[PDB]
Amino acid sequence: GLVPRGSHMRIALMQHTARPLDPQHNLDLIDDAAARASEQGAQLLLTPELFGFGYVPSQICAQVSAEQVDAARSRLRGIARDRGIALVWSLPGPEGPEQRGITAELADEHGEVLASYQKVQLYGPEEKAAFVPGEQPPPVLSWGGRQLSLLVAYDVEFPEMVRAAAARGAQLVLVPTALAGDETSVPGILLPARAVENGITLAYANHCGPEGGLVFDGGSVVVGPAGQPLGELGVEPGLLVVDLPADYLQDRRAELHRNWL
Amino acid sequence: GLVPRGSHMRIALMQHTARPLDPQHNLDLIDDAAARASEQGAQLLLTPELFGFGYVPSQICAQVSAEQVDAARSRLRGIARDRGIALVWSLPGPEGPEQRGITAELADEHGEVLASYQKVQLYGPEEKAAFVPGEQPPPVLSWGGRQLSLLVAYDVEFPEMVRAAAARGAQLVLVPTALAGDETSVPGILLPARAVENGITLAYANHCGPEGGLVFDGGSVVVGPAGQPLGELGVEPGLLVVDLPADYLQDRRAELHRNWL
Ligand SMILES: [Cl-]
Ligand SMILES: [Cl-]
Repeated sequence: GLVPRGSHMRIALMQHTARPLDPQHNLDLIDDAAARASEQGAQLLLTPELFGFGYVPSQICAQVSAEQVDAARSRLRGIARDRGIALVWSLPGPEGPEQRGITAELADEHGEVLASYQKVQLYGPEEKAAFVPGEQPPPVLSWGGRQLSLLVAYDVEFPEMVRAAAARGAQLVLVPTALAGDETSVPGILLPARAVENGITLAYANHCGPEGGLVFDGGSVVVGPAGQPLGELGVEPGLLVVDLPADYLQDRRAELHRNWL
Repeated sequence: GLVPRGSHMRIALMQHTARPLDPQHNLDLIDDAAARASEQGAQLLLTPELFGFGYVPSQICAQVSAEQVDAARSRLRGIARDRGIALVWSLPGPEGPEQRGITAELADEHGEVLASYQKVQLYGPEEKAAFVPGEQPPPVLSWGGRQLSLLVAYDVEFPEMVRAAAARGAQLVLVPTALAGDETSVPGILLPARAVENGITLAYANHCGPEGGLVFDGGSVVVGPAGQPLGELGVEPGLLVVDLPADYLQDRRAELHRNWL
């Protein structure tokens, strides 16, 4: 409903089912969600991992060209601009099929790409056969009056990855994902801790339903710094819209910790 | 009841209220618990942080001598031997009042000290006024057919500390604590994640009730590798007895993580 007193940031998460290797269909879904989110006064939409081509790592490696990726990227940039909403998407990276990773990018409501990130923690042998892991820490940047960061899927299950973002100043960590197999412990146990242990908010935007041989969990959720869900979805397609309102980060003995991992 | 098929390790946690600066009283309580635990077929008893002198950091620094600490330590070693149970305790360290930290030690059922550890992550200004922080990673050792480790209180709230133990092979992490102020998120949110994110079991033995100006939470708990409580206490004194039955540790990119904390 109306924008509340004490909140100047409203975000949206898109949860849906992608069709493998059908970017027109899947990008039309992101466009629809971008329009709906903007109508509802959201200033940013987060969408799921690899949504544009579907979560089909081996098929992306075998069949999706770098020109096809760039064409998708250009369409997404255009969605951000034309729907007047900041947009986080996740595509293969821009290099050739043998050299690219899984990425997330944030465009602002003018369509400018503010940040780009390559997934550091690849999940399972199919991802590691299809993609090159990232080697750079998560980006952190000002938008909308806070410091935003990006991570992708499996990354968030590693406390080190979230801590890397929070150490750079992140307040709001945005995470495209693709989580199947009724893995309740990720949103149920790990995300709340990542929020509490850093004092941050995290947004986690999943696929749902039958896609590419898997049944995705849905369960998209925004978790606040107390570890509580600010909003959550179930297993069906939906558009989650949320208004956002111990000193672990200082106390940690990072110079010892770094020697002990 | 009877020792179950498929479990060859039964542990006990002591939850109680200590009297500040009364080691005879508090060590008599640990002796009583050691006896009871052994009667119930437990092979190890875990007891809470600083229990022997009470959780009174400033008063420990002002009033408790190194000879008084050693006298307590010797009594505890004797409890382990005479009650025929492995024992984890937590005392000030052995150095002078200005030079020592908060420690945890494991004695076996013969009274041999197998491992010693000094709290790395001190909590709050009173602890940091009264104690020197530890500089060494958590120890890990074979006992009872598994790899055990020690951490103390606030340490476990840092994912880095638990990961440091798990990286050395820990399977069972034993944590004396002193948690007051209705801090539900520690046992409710953080401990389950520490277990899941490493694939380990954690045991967390708290004070309870009025002690030294604080009201301790109780809530002692053993959490298994799925993040579920294997046993838990409420807010009253008690003796918790539990039978114990993604490849994050391999997948983590530790050589990058270490540069990003
Ligand atoms: Cl960092
Ligand atoms: Cl280590």
